[PDB]
Amino acid sequence: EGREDPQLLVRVRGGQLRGIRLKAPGGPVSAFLGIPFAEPPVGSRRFMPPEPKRPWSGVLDATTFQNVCYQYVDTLYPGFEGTEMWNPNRELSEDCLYLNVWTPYPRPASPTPVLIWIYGGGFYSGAASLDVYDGRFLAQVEGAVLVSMNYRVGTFGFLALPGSREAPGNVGLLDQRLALQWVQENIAAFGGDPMSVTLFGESAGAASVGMHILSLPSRSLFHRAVLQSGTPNGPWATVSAGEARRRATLLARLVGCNDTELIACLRTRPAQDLVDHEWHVLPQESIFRFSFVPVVDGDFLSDTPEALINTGDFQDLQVLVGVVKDEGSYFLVYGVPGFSKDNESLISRAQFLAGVRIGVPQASDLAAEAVVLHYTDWLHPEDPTHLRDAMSAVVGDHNVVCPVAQLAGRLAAQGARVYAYIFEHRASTLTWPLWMGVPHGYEIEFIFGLPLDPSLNYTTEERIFAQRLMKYWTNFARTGDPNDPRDSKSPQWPPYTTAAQQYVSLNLKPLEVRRGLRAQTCAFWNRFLPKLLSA
Repeated sequence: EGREDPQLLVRVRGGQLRGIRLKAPGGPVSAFLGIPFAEPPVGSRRFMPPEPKRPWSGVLDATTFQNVCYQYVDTLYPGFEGTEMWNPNRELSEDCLYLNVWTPYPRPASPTPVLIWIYGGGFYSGAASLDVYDGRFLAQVEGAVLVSMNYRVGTFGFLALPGSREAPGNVGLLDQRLALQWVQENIAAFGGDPMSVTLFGESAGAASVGMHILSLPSRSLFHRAVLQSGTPNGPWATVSAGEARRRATLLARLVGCNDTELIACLRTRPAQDLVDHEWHVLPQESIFRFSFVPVVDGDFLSDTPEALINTGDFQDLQVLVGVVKDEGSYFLVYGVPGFSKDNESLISRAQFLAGVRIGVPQASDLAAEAVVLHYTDWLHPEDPTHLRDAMSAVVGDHNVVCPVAQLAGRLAAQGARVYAYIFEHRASTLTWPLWMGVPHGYEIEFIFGLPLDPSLNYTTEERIFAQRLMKYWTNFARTGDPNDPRDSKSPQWPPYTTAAQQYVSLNLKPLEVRRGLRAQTCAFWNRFLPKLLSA
């Protein structure tokens, strides 16, 4: 050193780091990219829990993003930003357990509240290095310390032979946990306040956050949580041990493979063989289902999330939860016949029935009939436009909106302070068709404040809008309350409650309060469908 920027040199438990000065719109920020937090989970380590990173010597360079965890890459719409922005932007590798830190520049003098981002991607994809997760805006504008980690996805992160020692399951959640511990031990070196840590994630990220809420050893590692468009409860976020055992042994067969022998065989397989086959192990033709997800092991998760939220004590928990306007549309074009991004996707009644079997793969015939009867517009039963929109609402309601409504409810009834939103603004820059509305994932760029970057062609109102969202999020992280304690000229955001069920709309207009998160329809999914299914 001596010739370097003295504000970029930091020591953590594993050694010395050199960060980087980044340009944000309103000034510079500090970035420490690709910090290892675990021993590479490679070779004999594959499928195993993460082991803490052993200290290194010299100054570890932390100026660039590290490898993305080995994963399936979606190639439905090539060169189409719509799906590309989610694709891995660094080299695929099993050596991928690294994390990233953004702080103000120079680093804060007093302890600053920390936000930890946990990306989604169906538990089979995702990376912390994507542009939409860029932490420079929250750090520069709100003065936040923002942390994000890679965790193992797909088989590498979630293949389980429940009970075995070599593939216990949930190791991707354990990766996340190890990084939360790393933050607890090391974040103060950056001016971060270990005693004010807020988790936030979207979709499988949000489900992940929920697992941590529900898993005791994770609870000491954070104080508040934001779940965007995902919950630990619901149809997709977990599988039973039996079902996970099934998929794991099926996949083993598909690649040419006593638990020990089976796992050892799997470990000799190229990463790409596992990826090439992971999608072939699902029990039905479906959308919004994923082969390798968290398992109810009776360890990380001692019971089903459903049980744990019904009987949990959430006294000291502040939670912010929400959905986008059109949770269902995005998935339709991938797996349901008749739907496309390239046309208006007007479907027939026949395709609607077929779509319901795919979107509710676990449904008996009677259950699927109830879904169809509930969602049919009996004044216009054959109308292509309603049917298309109904299909979207079926998928979005079953998978996100109702699980979220259930989660908000159970948590509130049991001590948690809960805030709920519905995000309703469609980005002016959006490359999907109008009929898809505001799809899954497209609020993220606003919360991270990308519209503050002038080169991105957002509208001025979209700039002002992103700034509000950043304040809601950072206020909530600071205090457990989205509301600005001073500015009372702005409408207030009420806690969500079982009694009143209030949540706010997030769009270009000032906050507006509403009551009931699809209450009537969610009574169907949350209270009735279970009973009808088991009978």
